[PDB]
Amino acid sequence: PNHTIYINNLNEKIKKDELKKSLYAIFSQFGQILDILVSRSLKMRGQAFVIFKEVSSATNALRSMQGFPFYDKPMRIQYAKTDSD
Amino acid sequence: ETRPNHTIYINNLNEKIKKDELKKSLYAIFSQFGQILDILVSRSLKMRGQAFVIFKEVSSATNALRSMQGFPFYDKPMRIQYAKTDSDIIAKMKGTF
Amino acid sequence: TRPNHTIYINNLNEKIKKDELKKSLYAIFSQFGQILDILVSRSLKMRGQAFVIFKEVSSATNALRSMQGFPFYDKPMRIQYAKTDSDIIAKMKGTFV
Amino acid sequence: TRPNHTIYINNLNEKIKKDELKKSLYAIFSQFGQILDILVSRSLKMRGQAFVIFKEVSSATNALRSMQGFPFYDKPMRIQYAKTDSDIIAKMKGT
RNA sequence: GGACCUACUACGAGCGCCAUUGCACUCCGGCGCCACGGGGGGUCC
RNA sequence: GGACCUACUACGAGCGCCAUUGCACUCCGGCGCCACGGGGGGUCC
Ligand SMILES: [Cu+2]
Ligand SMILES: [Cu+2]
Repeated sequence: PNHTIYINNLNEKIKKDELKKSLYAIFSQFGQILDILVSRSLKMRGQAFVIFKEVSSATNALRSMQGFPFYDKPMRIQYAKTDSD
Repeated sequence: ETRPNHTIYINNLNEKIKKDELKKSLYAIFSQFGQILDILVSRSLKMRGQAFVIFKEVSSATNALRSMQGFPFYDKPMRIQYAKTDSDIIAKMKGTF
Repeated sequence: TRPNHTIYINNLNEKIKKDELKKSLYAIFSQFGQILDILVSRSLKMRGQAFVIFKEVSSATNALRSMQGFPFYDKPMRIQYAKTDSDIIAKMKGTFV
Repeated sequence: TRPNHTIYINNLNEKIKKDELKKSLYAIFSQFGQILDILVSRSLKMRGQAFVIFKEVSSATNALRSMQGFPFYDKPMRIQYAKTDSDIIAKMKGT
């Protein structure tokens, strides 16, 4: 149950800056977001981390937006293995 | 109200968002329902918060209205209707895109 | 008519039991907001009718927008705003339960 | 991943009774054609999930096509084609 | 088998809490409470 | 400083292909094509 949530199976064809703002459009409803980091690197291409201020927010986001088709690709959300700053 | 058009009219959108972000962010959510032709956005920030999403088939518009209704988009739940008939083009020609 | 918080649904599948129908309607209309009651007409002359009563008018409007003509039990339901004060007058006269 | 006769639904509202869910799904998916069975298990492994078995794949295709992401009991369902065939389907074909 | 009872028992049903996003078609996650129902026990017809 | 050009250079921005389902919080997978932009290089008013 980390604050940060780990999203993968994202549409890799989307630019990093566009993707960041597109994710904020959906996850802003759940609470205060601090940052959304997206690497378009080979190691972390279809992936993103969304950091919520409260754990209630991250839980509600994982609860609700699981399997949501994002750019026609359904997102796979997990709790992050490690805690964020 | 309206009849099943292939275009849907979205309003009650967050006016604080730039036009470029909104067009692209709407595509992120509504692309799942089918092929999108255009995404038109009210060009007046004073009275913005409106948008048109033009689908190829009416099936896409219908399914989109059912599912994404009341969806919190930028923490504001959007209000989706069927667009009036051939009205998506009227505002495009008249310059509100 | 005028935007009521209650919506009047008719053209319902008559073969369906009252208990199943109420619960199946709740399955679809819960997304639009909080539902107070779901009234179903147990009359033979005035059969195939139902009332879904919402807390907020915003909920009923989105429901009419989206679920209009929705094939429910293979029969497309036809939604209108309830005529003002009809639901209660129906709940009193027992025609709806 | 390929047009199966059954569709696999998950992200269902777990609080709903098995028979209510079975009947509520039939209320929605009967429009697409004749349904053979709707399998529902409220067990830890298979809860929040359902299988809808159609006679024709055309019905199943239209069902995934139309009702995808549809909020059912305020929870939007996520529809897939089933991986395997259903046992009732298998006998028709024999496998 | 009816009617009032009970220093007993959560078995059904019914509420909530936690956990689970899981591809099945040989039951079956874990708690807390419990209207009505069972099981035991007692007093009459 | 304007106008047309380059046996040159993919530095941006923009397209596609193959491969990858990967848990981060300094950084970088491989090709092919390139509108419009820069860098270098010329002929002119
Ligand atoms: Cu007893
Ligand atoms: Cu140059």
